[PDB]
Amino acid sequence: ASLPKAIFLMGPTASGKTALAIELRKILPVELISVDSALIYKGMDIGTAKPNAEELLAAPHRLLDIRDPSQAYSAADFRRDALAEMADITAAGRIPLLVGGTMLYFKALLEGLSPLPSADPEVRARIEQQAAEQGWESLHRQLQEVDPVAAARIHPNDPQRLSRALEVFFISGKTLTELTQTSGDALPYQVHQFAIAPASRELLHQRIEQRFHQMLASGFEAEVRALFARGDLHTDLPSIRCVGYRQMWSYLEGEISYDEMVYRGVCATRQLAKRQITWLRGWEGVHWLDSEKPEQARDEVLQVV
Amino acid sequence: LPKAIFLMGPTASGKTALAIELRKILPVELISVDSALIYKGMDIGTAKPNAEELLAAPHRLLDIRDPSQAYSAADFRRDALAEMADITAAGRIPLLVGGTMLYFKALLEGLSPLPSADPEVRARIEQQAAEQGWESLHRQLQEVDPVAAARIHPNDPQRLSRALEVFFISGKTLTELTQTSGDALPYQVHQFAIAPASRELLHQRIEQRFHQMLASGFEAEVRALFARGDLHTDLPSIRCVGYRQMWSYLEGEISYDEMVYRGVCATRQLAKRQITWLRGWEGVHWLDSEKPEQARDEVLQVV
RNA sequence: GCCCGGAUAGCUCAGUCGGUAGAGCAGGGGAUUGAAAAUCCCCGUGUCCUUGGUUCGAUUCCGAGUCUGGGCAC
RNA sequence: CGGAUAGCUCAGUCGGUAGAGCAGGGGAUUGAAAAUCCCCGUGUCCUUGGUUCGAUUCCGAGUCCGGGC
Ligand SMILES: [Ca+2]
Ligand SMILES: [Ca+2]
Ligand SMILES: [Ca+2]
Ligand SMILES: [Ca+2]
Ligand SMILES: [Ca+2]
Ligand SMILES: [Ca+2]
Ligand SMILES: [Ca+2]
Ligand SMILES: [Ca+2]
Ligand SMILES: [Ca+2]
Ligand SMILES: [Ca+2]
Ligand SMILES: [Ca+2]
Ligand SMILES: [Ca+2]
Ligand SMILES: [Ca+2]
Ligand SMILES: [Ca+2]
Ligand SMILES: [Ca+2]
Ligand SMILES: [Ca+2]
Ligand SMILES: [Ca+2]
Ligand SMILES: [Ca+2]
Ligand SMILES: [Ca+2]
Ligand SMILES: [Ca+2]
Ligand SMILES: [Ca+2]
Ligand SMILES: [Ca+2]
Repeated sequence: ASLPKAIFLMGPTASGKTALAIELRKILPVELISVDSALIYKGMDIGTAKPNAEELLAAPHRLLDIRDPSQAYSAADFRRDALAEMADITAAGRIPLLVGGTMLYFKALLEGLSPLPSADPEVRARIEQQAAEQGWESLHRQLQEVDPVAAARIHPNDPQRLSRALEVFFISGKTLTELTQTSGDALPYQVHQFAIAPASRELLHQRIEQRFHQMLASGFEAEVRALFARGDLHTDLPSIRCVGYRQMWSYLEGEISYDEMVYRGVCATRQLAKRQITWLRGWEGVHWLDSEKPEQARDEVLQVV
Repeated sequence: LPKAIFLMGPTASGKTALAIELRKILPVELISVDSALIYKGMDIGTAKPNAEELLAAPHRLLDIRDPSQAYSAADFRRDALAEMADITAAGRIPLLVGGTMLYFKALLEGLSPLPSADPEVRARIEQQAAEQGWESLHRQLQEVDPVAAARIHPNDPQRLSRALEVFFISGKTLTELTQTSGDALPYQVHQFAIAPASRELLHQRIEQRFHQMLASGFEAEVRALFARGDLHTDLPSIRCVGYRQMWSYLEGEISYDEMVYRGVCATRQLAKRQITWLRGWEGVHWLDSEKPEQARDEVLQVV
């Protein structure tokens, strides 16, 4: 049984992932899938570094523009959509090339996800209510009583995972620990994994500052103003929490100056890149490609496949 | 001589913030000194104190005029005097707060008795000037009043028109009439200027405050005024900062990004002229905007 | 020119009743199970502007100098 | 094929260190004042070589742009 093959092209923001995948498209029989939590949103184009129409004509990207910014996506939704796209592409005699910087998604796809309940807004509101009356420390104390192992790993000041560990208990009566000893299904594909990134760190920062000011001149403020104008989007939504968009949101709310927006936008982008690189340093199977050398990058992929 | 307080400062200075904190300590009644806050239904764009601030502190001379009605420094003078007389006859001290320095000037020093606007006579001067240019009218003024001709520049249509208007209605020239004076205040006044530490900080708070009001439904407000059908660019209300730019946006003359840019610029420039007024103002005590604690304390002492 | 204030970490600034210092932000490392561009954890780095006076000891109090921001004067 | 000069859009130096609008700064202010006016400039002329007493300018070469196959 020959396991079908796929390629992961990962990397930080401003690393030229999109550039290289579109070049790979010309010489390898591949179909591209976006692995990015922000490129999935309609009308969020400039700030997300979405490939434009002409780039999509030459190299179609699946899993772009499948959500309105008011709606939320998940590692799980990605996994289900990604698996289903990977079966079509394979059934057409092609090789799925998955490209993006959203590393939890790659991980969810590669090693599985344990089956668990999905979000419950009502249960989430309840927990948020109690945090506001008694602090998150009371909630972490509750988790100590029901799920000691989850309590130890999850820090008292991590609202997101604290809410998540309790939620799973409230919905099903079983603890997060209990459910996650059932393991995720591994990806039934032979996968070649690459991570392309700038030679050094000083240079990663330089390209990020450049790519931010590039966006500003591309009409980024206008894009975010349209979103801002709708009236039904708010900073608790994943899309508005995106890098660039969140700081521009403060700006449009009159909470910071233009220069403070610019400062905090770039910083958030550097902070993104840094966390993407952390994932990649601990990742297993990675072939490293040099961002500032796209020609060798292309040839290195070719001769590893 | 009964006493009074001037609290003067540029836009985005925390005037109202301080006024409401003074109202808790000294026995005092606020009077708004502002060419724009007089107008009904112009609330967001003008930085009008909200209905909550108005409950803590009553402000007089707010929302006394429909936007189709021109106010004037003389109308302010009459109303402020009449209101000071109530506050004084009621045991309290008038605290006039705001950023319209000509209005403060007229009140303290007095205006000389002249004729008011005659719109027909203004119609003829604006008609003559379109046919014969603004130099010929200036020439006309030099022939009959040399002194104002030397002071009023040929490219200043408002003051030139006014100088000629005073003569056309009266027969007496502006110089002749401005020889009689005010009518200064019969009050012992304590004058305060409240401004930020630096010009960069003032600019930055101005940008911020303008985006604040956009996000609070400023365009909807101006849409309502635009809805009416009787208001136009020659009215004092629609020439206000923010409102005038939003007016061009609503006429389809400029984009939204352009409206925002010109609005911020127009508000920076307003603030600049406001502190030009205050620099050199006699007897004024300066206060820092960013130090509200130290601010309040200096006022309490001086009085 | 005169008067007032500021000067301390890569940035904003707190503080040291005179015993040579710490917050946020930036930067570094790490965690990561249906919000992940999210949410968290851990770690840095000082001629305390210069100089003189008082002092056992001064970044701190005092004087002077320099740079910066205001006001006043033109 | 083109463009790179002020915070922004740009003009200009027949080779001798540069203006225009806008922004910005200073000023005036007598019934429209959030109005109406007046005054002032903001400089590694992208980098590097060549030619030159002198190059931002002329001529190469680099780099970034925006356009044409
Ligand atoms: Ca003055
Ligand atoms: Ca003066
Ligand atoms: Ca230093
Ligand atoms: Ca500093
Ligand atoms: Ca300090
Ligand atoms: Ca001590
Ligand atoms: Ca940090
Ligand atoms: Ca000594
Ligand atoms: Ca010393
Ligand atoms: Ca000292
Ligand atoms: Ca100064
Ligand atoms: Ca330019
Ligand atoms: Ca040119
Ligand atoms: Ca010449
Ligand atoms: Ca010049
Ligand atoms: Ca100007
Ligand atoms: Ca006068
Ligand atoms: Ca100069
Ligand atoms: Ca040269
Ligand atoms: Ca050249
Ligand atoms: Ca091209
Ligand atoms: Ca073409």
